[PDB]
Amino acid sequence: STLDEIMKRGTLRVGTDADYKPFSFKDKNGQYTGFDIDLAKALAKELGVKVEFVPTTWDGIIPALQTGKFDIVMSGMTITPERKKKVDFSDPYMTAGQTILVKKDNADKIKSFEDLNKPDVKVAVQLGTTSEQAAKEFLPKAKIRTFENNAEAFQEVVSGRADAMVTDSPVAAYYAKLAVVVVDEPFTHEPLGFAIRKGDPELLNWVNNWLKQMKKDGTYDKLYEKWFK
Repeated sequence: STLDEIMKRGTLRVGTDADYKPFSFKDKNGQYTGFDIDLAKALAKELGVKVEFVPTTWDGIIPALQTGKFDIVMSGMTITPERKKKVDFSDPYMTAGQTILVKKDNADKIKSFEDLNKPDVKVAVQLGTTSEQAAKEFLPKAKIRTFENNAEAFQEVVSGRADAMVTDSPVAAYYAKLAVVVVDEPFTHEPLGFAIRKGDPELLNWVNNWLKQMKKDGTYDKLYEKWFK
């Protein structure tokens, strides 16, 4: 099993996309930081081993997992049917739903999605994300502005070039640092789990028991309230 390989090697090689705030990213000087990062350190403390983050492209992070470049994937990965065909997921540690970020000035007169389905409304999204899809299917009449990252869209909604922005709930919760304000959309959400290789119940159940215990003692709630307010 990979578990024995880890406890023998003495290090937990964690594969991640070091550019997916606030789950995993770089700091002022090369080091790693994020929710999944602290979680990775916690699991590495559970194993009793050191931590080694292996930065990999989001596109080729699953084949890298399957080729044994690292033992586990922790990068806010969404559990999808297409991915469960390739890799096994652990039990959900985070729930990412669709959330709109707006200015505090517009805290009133805004109920839900349909309140922004006007053609004079300007919303911003990150290109290629599910937030873009949600902004398409639920806000078609409004102008859609796509950007490289969520920070640029956030700048656009803060400055005034955008009435709102559409992003994931953890991201929107993170950017609340407070000036703007958060509105959640009621429909459905997405599960987030860690990813390991096929045919390894030992590591899987270890991860699940460790997560269960971290939710049982309350450490997970501490780490959750730390990052997502």
